[PDB]
Amino acid sequence: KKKEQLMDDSFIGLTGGEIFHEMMLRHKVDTVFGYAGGAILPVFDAIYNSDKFKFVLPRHEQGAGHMAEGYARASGKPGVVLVTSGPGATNVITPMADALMDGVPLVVFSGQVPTTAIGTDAFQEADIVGISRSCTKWNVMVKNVAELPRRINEAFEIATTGRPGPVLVDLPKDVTASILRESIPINTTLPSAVSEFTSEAIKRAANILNKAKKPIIYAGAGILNNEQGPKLLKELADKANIPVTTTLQGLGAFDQRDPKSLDMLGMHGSAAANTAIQNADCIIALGARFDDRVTGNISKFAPEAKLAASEGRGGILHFEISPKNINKVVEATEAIEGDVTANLQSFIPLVDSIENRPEWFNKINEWKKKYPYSYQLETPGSLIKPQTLIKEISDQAQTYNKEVIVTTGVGQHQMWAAQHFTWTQPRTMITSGGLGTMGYGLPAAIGAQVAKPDAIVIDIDGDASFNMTLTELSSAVQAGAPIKVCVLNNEEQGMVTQWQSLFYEHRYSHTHQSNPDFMKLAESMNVKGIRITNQQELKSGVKEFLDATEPVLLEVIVEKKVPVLPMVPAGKALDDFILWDAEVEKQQNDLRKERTGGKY
Amino acid sequence: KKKEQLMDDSFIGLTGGEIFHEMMLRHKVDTVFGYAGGAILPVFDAIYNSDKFKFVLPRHEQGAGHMAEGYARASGKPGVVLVTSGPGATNVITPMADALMDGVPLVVFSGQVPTTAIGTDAFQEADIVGISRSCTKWNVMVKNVAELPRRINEAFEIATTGRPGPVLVDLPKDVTASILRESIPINTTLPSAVSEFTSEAIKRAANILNKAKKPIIYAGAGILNNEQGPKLLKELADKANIPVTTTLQGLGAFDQRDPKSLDMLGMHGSAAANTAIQNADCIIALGARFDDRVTGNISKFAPEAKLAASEGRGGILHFEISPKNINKVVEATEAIEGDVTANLQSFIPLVDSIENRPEWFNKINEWKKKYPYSYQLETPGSLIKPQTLIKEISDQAQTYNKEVIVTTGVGQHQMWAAQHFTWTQPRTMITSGGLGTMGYGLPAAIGAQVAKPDAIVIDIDGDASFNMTLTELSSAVQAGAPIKVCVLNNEEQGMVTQWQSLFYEHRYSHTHQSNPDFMKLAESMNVKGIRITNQQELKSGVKEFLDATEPVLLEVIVEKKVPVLPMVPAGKALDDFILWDAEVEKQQNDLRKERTGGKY
Amino acid sequence: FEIATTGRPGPVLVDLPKDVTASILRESIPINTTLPSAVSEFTSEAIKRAANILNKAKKPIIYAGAGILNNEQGPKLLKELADKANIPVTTTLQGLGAFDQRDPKSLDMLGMHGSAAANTAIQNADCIIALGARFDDRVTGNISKFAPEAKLAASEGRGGILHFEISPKNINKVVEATEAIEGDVTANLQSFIPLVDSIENRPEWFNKINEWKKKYPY
Ligand SMILES: Cc1cc2nc3c(=O)[nH]c(=O)nc-3n(C[C@H](O)[C@H](O)[C@H](O)COP(=O)(O)OP(=O)(O)OC[C@H]3O[C@@H](n4cnc5c(N)ncnc54)[C@H](O)[C@@H]3O)c2cc1C
Ligand SMILES: Cc1cc2nc3c(=O)[nH]c(=O)nc-3n(C[C@H](O)[C@H](O)[C@H](O)COP(=O)(O)OP(=O)(O)OC[C@H]3O[C@@H](n4cnc5c(N)ncnc54)[C@H](O)[C@@H]3O)c2cc1C
Ligand SMILES: Cc1cc2nc3c(=O)[nH]c(=O)nc-3n(C[C@H](O)[C@H](O)[C@H](O)COP(=O)(O)OP(=O)(O)OC[C@H]3O[C@@H](n4cnc5c(N)ncnc54)[C@H](O)[C@@H]3O)c2cc1C
Ligand SMILES: Cc1ncc(Cn2c(C)c(CCOP(=O)(O)OP(=O)(O)O)sc2=O)c(N)n1
Ligand SMILES: Cc1ncc(Cn2c(C)c(CCOP(=O)(O)OP(=O)(O)O)sc2=O)c(N)n1
Ligand SMILES: COc1cc(OC)n2nc(S(=O)(=O)Nc3c(Cl)ccc(C)c3Cl)nc2n1
Ligand SMILES: COc1cc(OC)n2nc(S(=O)(=O)Nc3c(Cl)ccc(C)c3Cl)nc2n1
Ligand SMILES: [K+]
Ligand SMILES: [K+]
Ligand SMILES: [Mg+2]
Ligand SMILES: [Mg+2]
Repeated sequence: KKKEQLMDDSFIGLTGGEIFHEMMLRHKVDTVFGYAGGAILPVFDAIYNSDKFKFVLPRHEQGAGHMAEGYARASGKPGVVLVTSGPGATNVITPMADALMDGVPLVVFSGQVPTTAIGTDAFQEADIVGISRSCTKWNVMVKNVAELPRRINEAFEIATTGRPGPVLVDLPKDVTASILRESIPINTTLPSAVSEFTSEAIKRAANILNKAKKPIIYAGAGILNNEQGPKLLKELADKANIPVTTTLQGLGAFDQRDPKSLDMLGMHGSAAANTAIQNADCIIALGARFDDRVTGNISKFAPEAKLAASEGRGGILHFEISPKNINKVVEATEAIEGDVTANLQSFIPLVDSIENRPEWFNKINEWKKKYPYSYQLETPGSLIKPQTLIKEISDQAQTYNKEVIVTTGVGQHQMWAAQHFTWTQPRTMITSGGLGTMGYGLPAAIGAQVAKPDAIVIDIDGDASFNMTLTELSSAVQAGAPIKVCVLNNEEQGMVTQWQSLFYEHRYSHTHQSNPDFMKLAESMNVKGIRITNQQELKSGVKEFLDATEPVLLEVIVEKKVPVLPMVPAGKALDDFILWDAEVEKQQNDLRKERTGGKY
Repeated sequence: KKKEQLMDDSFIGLTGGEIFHEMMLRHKVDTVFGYAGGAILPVFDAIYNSDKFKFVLPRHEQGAGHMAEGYARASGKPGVVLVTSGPGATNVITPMADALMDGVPLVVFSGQVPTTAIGTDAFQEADIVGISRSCTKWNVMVKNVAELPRRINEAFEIATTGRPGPVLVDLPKDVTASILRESIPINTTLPSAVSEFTSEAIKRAANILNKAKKPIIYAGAGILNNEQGPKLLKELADKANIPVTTTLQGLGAFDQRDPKSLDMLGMHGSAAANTAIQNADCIIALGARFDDRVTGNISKFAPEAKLAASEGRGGILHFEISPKNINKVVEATEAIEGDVTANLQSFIPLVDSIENRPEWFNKINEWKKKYPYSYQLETPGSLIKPQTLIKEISDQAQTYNKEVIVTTGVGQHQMWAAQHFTWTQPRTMITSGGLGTMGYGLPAAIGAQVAKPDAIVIDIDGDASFNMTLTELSSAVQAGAPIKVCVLNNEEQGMVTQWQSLFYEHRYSHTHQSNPDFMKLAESMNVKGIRITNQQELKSGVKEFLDATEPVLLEVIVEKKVPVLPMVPAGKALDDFILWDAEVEKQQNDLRKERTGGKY
Repeated sequence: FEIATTGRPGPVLVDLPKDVTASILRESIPINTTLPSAVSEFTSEAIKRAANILNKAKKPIIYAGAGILNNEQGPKLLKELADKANIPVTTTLQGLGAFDQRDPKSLDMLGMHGSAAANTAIQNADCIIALGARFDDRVTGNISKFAPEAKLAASEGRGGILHFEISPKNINKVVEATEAIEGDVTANLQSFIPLVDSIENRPEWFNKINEWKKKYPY
């Protein structure tokens, strides 16, 4: 009777592949990134010429993975990856580890050899469940077609709840080829208050903030996981009159044009932001995990907030969805567990409205003034400075009546992009932060461009980073993704040569990879190519770059052996930073010249 | 007293990095493949401008991994990889899994975050020991500099003994930066009979072979792991008058010009070889693991040898170094554990010399005659057939007074290379067999070319495979490796479209990746480019290809939608194969044309 | 409960954090989670093939294990098969009680400490019907020398090993099955037996068996 109402037979007669297809539809998947192979053919046959989602074909499964990541961060939806067994699956390991570190909802479907062949070292067999265990929230191997819809639901649910992250679902070929012959629980054929412990924590947190004389908001990626996040962040900052700093992954969560913006904090963050957090009596941590790039020397981190906590007049208020990241690095004075945006809705009305903080904002404005992102400007005849390039792109990009999304590679160009872009909108900085994967920039841009077809998507890339995955240029063309790749060509692994200049007496050990001709490369890939070689080409070259309505590769020759500053050296407190100094740079240039015999 | 003789203080005062450097020397490492990064900088500083080995810089760590694999298979030495933490390390996972499946001695050294930061989700931290566990023979994280020499010795020993395979050694930054302050056991500062159970097995095996009327040697990669291997294989085949078939990985272990050669067996192997092994009363398995590509339907494999075993007049004699692979797939009548070459030295003198086997070799010669690698020849106006291309390359390559080493990508081109090359020398087929990694061809060739600077090294590649890792072209130039890349451009994932033609009614689901302009690509990479577009350019184009003394990319336009034959379909016995038939191919072409509306 | 009781039964562990078991459910849950819970023609064809092999056998033996006990009808169908095709039955240690040892067709327990009659019979049988038993190393003795007559018969297409096994992991793990019949042994016996020819007598085979039983008491 009611048993017929709780069981569903609508999938009976379908192959596992066809069931996969139907479940993608029910999960509102509109894009799949993948690459075919023997073990996953039953699924590829099922999705053949599907009009239900766009399929994006990379040149390499790592490309699929990073594309799905870019897609996920741009769209707020899970990025879906479909690959074959063996090397198809192991090729997604770096994107999976990447997604885990950066909290990216990734759902990876990997073909697998038939169940009858597992553990025999079969053709193209990898133990992907074993291998991917450490770099996924969760994984599973489907053992029969009857449980396939359930595993799919489970995968999407886990990927998108708590701290978002990657999941892998292993699909044996005989399972996806097999036909469902039995009815299954109808709940498996479909996708899907505040605890007073937390409610009391929130009230307690509000009382702490209402005492604060030097508050600061420390906002991260978590605030981006809800569309109302940035709005409520602004509402809080406005109401209680609080300066806001963000992590690298929080960039765009707060309007940096706002006077209350302290810009990015951390190792390569603003000295103003770093100074402010070191002197704040109350730190409001909104969806940020106190990563070691942000805290500096942990024992010396946030001295004023720890003092205030001990004296019952401040401390750290940590709004965090994942209990694992609460009290992992720094002790929270109050832990507010759950979605930061939801908890802010309860928090803000308990927070007293504050008109002015003369003394605090006097310090903040003074710090902002004395700590700009200073660097050595161009001189007559010199190459374009990489910092100036970023400014040019940022200024000209904001000119179009389109959303602007930025992805990056990893290295100096990445930090300069973070520093010198003006960040104003959520989900516009798409960068590999936790794992820091070189090669991320181009495929992430393709994924973001597919998520946001009407956006300007700029990959600010390094020459060494771009080399990692440049084959995916063909993928952009085939996908119809008019991405804009800007290669900051300093002909070096800049971030490593900076460390080698600094700590290894200018011994540049294998940090200069030879580059292809990027213009002939672009041409070979059927992509528009622009090369900027001198200061006088900067403005017009960047305009042509942004005006392009097709995929375009811009190469910019930029100054070499230029350090990213400010810098908080490892072991040092956040407010014990190295600032840019003109004479210091001159001396460093002379020293480098002498030690390398004029080679660098 | 003697304590001073057993302890060594010669490393005291050295950093972990410097100790690493010294241990590479002591392990006679002459080549390192790697890519720098923060966590591994102390090691890179130590090997800075080292004249003790050649350093090879890829564009991607996967490149380093596959290069090291190519190097190892060409040289018989372990391939050494040096990468940084996080993504540097996870990027070597596919090469590691590749090396495990193909028994390749790979020693991977990965930088790691400081010991003080492990398990904190630190900057660029991956659990590479956890991740790589399933795809290494063994791995370890060094915890202090005092144990670094021991772990290094242990790594090389494990990688190169038993069945060779990949090992990973994780190197925390603070360990490699730290200085050895204490003396260490002198045995750790240096690198490094037959059981009568085996001796009796050998005698028993000889008696079985001396009864055999239809013997066959089934030779694999294991015979290549000793320089005397091929010689002793030949000695055995000559003495007892035995036809020889090899696996894909055994290609070159036996002179295929020899009348006793049955060529390659298996799914895409010769129908003559497959027929012979199905009818043999005694199978001598020499360093081969009865992979599922070779056995066909296991329950129907080697019927005559199983019958002979049951009747005490034959069976399977398995010479295998790894106990795990003895009796894993098929029951060995006699298991001869240990190095196949060493055991052959004992085996052969117990084997009776045999002049003639009229009846057996009559069958073999008849099978060889009726089962050539037939295919549809070129017709006027048609594109070059991929099989003909391979023949041309093989014929012209054998013309030079240089060793010729072949690497491949994965797909149809790979099997056609295997089939249509004439294999005569050991360690000349370097191909991804167990994992089957597309993208392997180019970096493997670079590694092989570095191992063998005076060899002609040809990467027979697919267009889709080549796309995976084509960025490593720059790496070949920078390394001074004059590799010869031949892209068989059928503008398709040929091996997948073959399965889709065959099993999915010509539904080509996402199996046509767009290709770059390979000639402009080569130009952008500073590599010589040659394009062959028609039959009349084949000979002269291949000559120019082989005559080149610089890195060169040859693109050949070849016929599309051509199946690799013969084929043993999954589920079928080895002697239940599909043969090429002209009329059948014509009908298949018409059917494909009709179903795809003339598109394919 | 589902995993513990399906396939080959086995242990499962469910870890219950104190704050979870102390916590109170505040939200509705899928109603399917509040409640507990044909034959593939690949197997159907295997069964038919197995029957044809047994119908050729001149020296059959049933090798019955714990699996036959996992269904209440198991022992009944085992007896029905043994009676119909006139087959001597040996069991593992874990199969003890699956077959009435008072029955003349009982060979008692086989293996390291099993009856020499049972061990002799299985070594000389041309067809071995493995019913819910996993060919453990206490049972097979030297694996390479195990069941010589059944391997010979298989090679000659007149016998071999018919393995009724619910867990694919244990199929072809130790010895090659001539025919693998995947699934519940009792359910598959219901299909198997009617395809099996009824046999009145096996004079020569049962003469050996009775002689072995007589010369090999405990
Ligand atoms: C070369 C390089 C240099 C770098 N230098 C810097 C630097 O100077 N400054 C800097 O900031 N970063 C830097 N990083 C990046 C740094 O390593 C981290 O990736 C970054 O700081 C993490 O930012 P995050 O905490 O906001 O994001 P995440 O790492 O994603 O952490 C977000 C936190 O919020 C939680 N969360 C997620 N969703 C929610 C929700 N809905 N509600 C509540 N909580 C939620 C998560 O569980 C997590 O704890 C650098 C990276 C590279 C490659
Ligand atoms: C598209 C594709 C199609 C393929 N089709 C075929 C095909 O048709 N035919 C074919 O043969 N292959 C084919 N393969 C390759 C196949 O998957 C295996 O990789 C290959 O057959 C394994 O060959 P092998 O056993 O000789 O080498 P290995 O896999 O390396 O095994 C060697 C064995 O020898 C042992 N051994 C190693 N060293 C020693 C020693 N010193 N002494 C004794 N023993 C030792 C090893 O432990 C191991 O058991 C194909 C691959 C691909 C990608
Ligand atoms: C000191 C000592 C001495 C021993 N000596 C002997 C000896 O001489 N002889 C002997 O027999 N044992 C001996 N053993 C026991 C031996 O080690 C094994 O435990 C025993 O032989 C296994 O019997 P089994 O295969 O029937 O049961 P199991 O180990 O439980 O295996 C049952 C098989 O049937 C399968 N199965 C389960 N349910 C079903 C189903 N519904 N349908 C189909 N298949 C199913 C299972 O997956 C499994 O493969 C000894 C043990 C000890 C401690
Ligand atoms: C895959 C990988 N390998 C190595 C590193 C280590 N690494 C390396 C080698 C960097 C140099 C990047 O060079 P680039 O040209 O892309 O950028 P810049 O010159 O602007 O710094 S940055 C960095 O963190 C990494 N992050 N990712
Ligand atoms: C990294 C990876 N992804 C997917 C596969 C699956 N796969 C795919 C997609 C093949 C087609 C290879 O295309 P190709 O152009 O390189 O070669 P051919 O056209 O000559 O077959 S072959 C093969 O096994 C694989 N082996 N490796
Ligand atoms: C699409 O390209 C290819 C190439 C191919 O062999 C070279 N195969 N082989 C197949 S299969 O039928 O044998 N299935 C299969 C696979 Cl994928 C891995 C392991 C095992 C044991 C099996 Cl049974 N499917 C394939 N697809
Ligand atoms: C060479 O390029 C770079 C770039 C860089 O930060 C962006 N760093 N940071 C460093 S470090 O001194 O802080 N060491 C370090 C590393 Cl690598 C990972 C994790 C932790 C906790 C530490 Cl302590 N070394 C670096 N090298
Ligand atoms: K900024
Ligand atoms: K050949
Ligand atoms: Mg650079
Ligand atoms: Mg191709």
